Amino acid sequence: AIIKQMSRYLWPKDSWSDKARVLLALSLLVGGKVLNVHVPFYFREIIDRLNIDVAAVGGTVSAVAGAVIFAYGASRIGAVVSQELRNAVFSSVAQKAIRRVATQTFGHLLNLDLSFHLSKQTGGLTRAIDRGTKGISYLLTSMVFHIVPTALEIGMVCGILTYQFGWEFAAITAATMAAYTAFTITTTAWRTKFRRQANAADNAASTVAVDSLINYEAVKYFNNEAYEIARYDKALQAYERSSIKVATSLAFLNSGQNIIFSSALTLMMWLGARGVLAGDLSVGDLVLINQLVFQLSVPLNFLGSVYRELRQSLLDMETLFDLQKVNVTIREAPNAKPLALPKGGEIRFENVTFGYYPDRPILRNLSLTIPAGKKVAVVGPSGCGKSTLLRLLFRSYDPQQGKIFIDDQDIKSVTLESLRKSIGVVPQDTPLFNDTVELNIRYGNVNATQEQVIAAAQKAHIHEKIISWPHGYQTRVGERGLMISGGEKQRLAVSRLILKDPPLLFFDEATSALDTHTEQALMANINEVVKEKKRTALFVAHRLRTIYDADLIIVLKEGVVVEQGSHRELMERDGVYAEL
Amino acid sequence: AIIKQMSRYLWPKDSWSDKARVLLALSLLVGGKVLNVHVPFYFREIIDRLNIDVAAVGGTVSAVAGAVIFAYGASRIGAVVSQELRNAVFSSVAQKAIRRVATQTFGHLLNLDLSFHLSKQTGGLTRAIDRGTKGISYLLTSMVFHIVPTALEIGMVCGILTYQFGWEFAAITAATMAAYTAFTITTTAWRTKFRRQANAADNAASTVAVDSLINYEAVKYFNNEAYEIARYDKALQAYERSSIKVATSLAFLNSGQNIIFSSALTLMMWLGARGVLAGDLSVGDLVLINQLVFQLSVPLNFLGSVYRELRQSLLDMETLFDLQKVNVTIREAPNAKPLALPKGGEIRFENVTFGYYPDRPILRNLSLTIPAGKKVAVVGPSGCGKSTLLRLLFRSYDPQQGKIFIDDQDIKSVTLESLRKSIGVVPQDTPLFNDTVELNIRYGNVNATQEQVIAAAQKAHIHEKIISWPHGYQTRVGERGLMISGGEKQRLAVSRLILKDPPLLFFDEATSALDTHTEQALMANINEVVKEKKRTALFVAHRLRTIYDADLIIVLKEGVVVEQGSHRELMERDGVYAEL
Repeated sequence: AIIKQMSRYLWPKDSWSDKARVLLALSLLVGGKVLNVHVPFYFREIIDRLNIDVAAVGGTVSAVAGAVIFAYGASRIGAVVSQELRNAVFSSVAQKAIRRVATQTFGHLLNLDLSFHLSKQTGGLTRAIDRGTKGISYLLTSMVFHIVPTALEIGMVCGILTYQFGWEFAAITAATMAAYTAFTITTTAWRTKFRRQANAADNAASTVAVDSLINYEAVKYFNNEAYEIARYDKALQAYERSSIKVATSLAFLNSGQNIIFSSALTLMMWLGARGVLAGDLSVGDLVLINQLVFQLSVPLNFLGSVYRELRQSLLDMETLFDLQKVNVTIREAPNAKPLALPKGGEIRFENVTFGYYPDRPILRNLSLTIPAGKKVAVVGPSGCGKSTLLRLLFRSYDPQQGKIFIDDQDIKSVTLESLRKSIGVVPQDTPLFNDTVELNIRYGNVNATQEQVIAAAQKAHIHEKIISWPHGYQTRVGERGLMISGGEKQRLAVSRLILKDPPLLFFDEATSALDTHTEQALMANINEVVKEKKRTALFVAHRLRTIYDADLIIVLKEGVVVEQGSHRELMERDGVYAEL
Repeated sequence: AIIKQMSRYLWPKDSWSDKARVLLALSLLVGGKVLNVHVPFYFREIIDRLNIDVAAVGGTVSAVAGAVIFAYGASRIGAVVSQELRNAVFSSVAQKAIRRVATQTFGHLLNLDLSFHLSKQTGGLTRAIDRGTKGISYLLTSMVFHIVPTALEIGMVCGILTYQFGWEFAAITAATMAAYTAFTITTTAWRTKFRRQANAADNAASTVAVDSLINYEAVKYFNNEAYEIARYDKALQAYERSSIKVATSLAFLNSGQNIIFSSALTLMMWLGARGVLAGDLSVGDLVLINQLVFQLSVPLNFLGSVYRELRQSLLDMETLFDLQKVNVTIREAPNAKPLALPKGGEIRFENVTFGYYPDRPILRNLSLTIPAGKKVAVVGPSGCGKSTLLRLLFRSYDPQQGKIFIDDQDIKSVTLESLRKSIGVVPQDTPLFNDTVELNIRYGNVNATQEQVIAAAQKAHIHEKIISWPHGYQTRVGERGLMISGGEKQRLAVSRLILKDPPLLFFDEATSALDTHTEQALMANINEVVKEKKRTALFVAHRLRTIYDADLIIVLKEGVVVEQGSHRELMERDGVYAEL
């Protein structure tokens, strides 16, 4: 369709060295097929040069026919070396084009907003990348390795047999190619029934075996071992009756292909023999005809798998380039200015309503104000949407109506990357990369040096903990690494937040693990990293007891701002710490 | 080794029709190779019959060379049809021999005692069966499909070229075959490094992709999308530098193979050309030499996979026939008599000590007596070994010292199948086959009819429950079926016990699900199936409250029989129902 020219006319043609390698691959393709059709010409030159009066004019080899013997051998060697060099060169080209496609699509996927990554089963995007790149691999691979060389050689053989022997040799060669391809495609589409039935019956017999070996006690308690042997034997009989059809249909495929092609070679033998006894041809031309058509029979092993797998690969290519056409719903404003970093960072909310699936809102005409340079908390019941303040103010979601101000300009008018540089985040469930502790601390600022990571782990009080690990700060940590508690994960996220050093800071349920003393220590250490450096910290916790010492408290009751105050005057609401 | 003659000389030679099919396969093998070497003989007969004075003695085709043209075509067709018919016939033979091997080994595995099935990771025996049968399949398949036809054709080609042209053509053909096989084996063993490295680098790049798409929020919070694109690009570059080595080494393999074989064909061309100008040969004999050696080049695609995979298949065959040499530790006594079924069934224990891993015993010099025709329970703390009374009295384990009597003869002297027919079992965790409810009830006596299953489900009061299921008593039940509570599983086991109808009955923790009313109903229904039919029932429960109404109670305190009695006089021990 249009997908083939979407791939082939953009990625294999981008620079000079890649275009030079594509031209090298095409020149090796045509040179290989030229040498391949020169092999039978030199073999008939051997035959017709040695078909002389031996006792009269035949002197010696390397004066009668040595040049064409060496040319037959060299053309044979060069015709396969050019195929293999063409395959190596175009595998290089296809792998580079696939790398550029996958890199661009992955960069686009990371550039899409959060709602796409929540509306997709994770790990399925990687499956789409992998199947799409294998689809591009298979379509370029079986178009340059198999289909184009075969069609070029069919064209050259029909042209040669037309030019030297007549149109009917090309007619029989083209009809042979058509009938061989039609037979192979049709009966290979027929054989997949038998292959899938044999796989299903094999799995059925193996499941009878494992279902009778799981239940071994129940087999022995009721004396049904002979019955289960009979069940296994019946399942294996039904397996072998399908493997019979697999091997029988493979026999039919192979013998039908060679019956077609041997009928071709015998008919062309008869027509060449008619030509030789008419004086037109010679006995070398018989072997020219036979070897040209037979050399067409050699590379046609691809034709079994091709017709299903280019369809599958075009589907996978369609999914990959459909991923590349997803647009982002959050638009950076044109001529957006990075601004208000040197200003005293205040965050102002005006009449914003937000909701996932906007028929039900989560925030209901909310308006708050974070004063500049101060530490402010917002609290509420577990489920009131205070976790949906990050995503609206980090601008991974957009407010449906309303405006957000950071030092008196809109966050929909600042450059998005500057806004995300200004905000610092300690999330709820801190995710750990399957990599070292050193990378999971250096992720706050990847250009920072080693002793900066040392000082940042020192500031969060985890240096003794990572020296206490066996490999030191090189420890394999994460899902497939050394498993740790959630408190150390939170403190790792804190150390990342020192390494970013942003102006504005969020701590959205930063203290939400199990043990209360751990979150008291966490609140303590984030309190010394908040103070004395003008970090306009914002806090979210469902436990107002843990954020009791804040400079300013705002409450959120069902999407509205209700009251503001201090510890004791706002401790009066429910959810008290009396049951703790 | 000895494994090859252990397989090939027993299972392919068992009956007349199988031996007739093996002889048919061997005759098709030799006939196919005879026709294959007659193809170039007829082609040189075409060449030498048309190499006449055309204007003088050449009359017409089908009087000069028509017979050998048709014989060339027919020999070509027959030489591939005989290969395909040989492959179909021997695939039939190999599948039947594999079915007999797997059936015998599965019957042996069910005939092994319980300790083997506990000392084996379940589902690994099925893996041993499957890998061993695929090993037998691959060794017979690549010995009759590939290796024996190739070695036979090499022998026939070297014999023909010796008989007609001289010993040096056979020397060059054998050296060609040796060098081609050595090169293909060596460089295919070399290429697996590159294939495995490319697979590892592909998996590394895909895991970088999924590890950066799992953590998408953390990527966006710290502005490291360009860093993760760079990480993905580095991983894909390290993948393509290994796929370069895969395709380059494949190019080296294919071009080296054809350089070897084209050097052979050119050298034999030179020697035949030397022969033609000496008067010995003719110009058809050139094509005889060329086509014989080239037809040796055709079927050698097997040689890549063969050397590793026969080693793997011999290992799998070794595991399968090692499974078949496991002996049973419980020996049926010679001249054992089935006896004491018509006697009033009493079970007598005398001074038996048992222990799993016999350095620690579980039963400590125990001796009890079950009176004939009565309902007797044994109880103790959870872990005292009352669950190890079944396995000692069903004789799935043997007592280390002591003797067991069923109506005054040893259970080590009765025929084992008669003993297991006499005992009836309701186990602790009743296992359900992944099949119908009707099979899971008919498993008590597989020869019983439908309305017997109806009456047995009626006797256990589950008929309303199975009619209440959607498919009726044909319901798919088990692990992959309609999941049910453990009480219905226990009541299913009860219905199996009606369908067996044994003389002696066990109910080892038959009532051990969650809900107490369910086990009270279970105890009630098994009490009506115990009474009024002289079933010498034995009971095990950790809850003595649920077996409080027994005719006789024996207690077990740490492997000894301590006291016997009734409900209130033995209710005095701990674990009372006061906390229930």
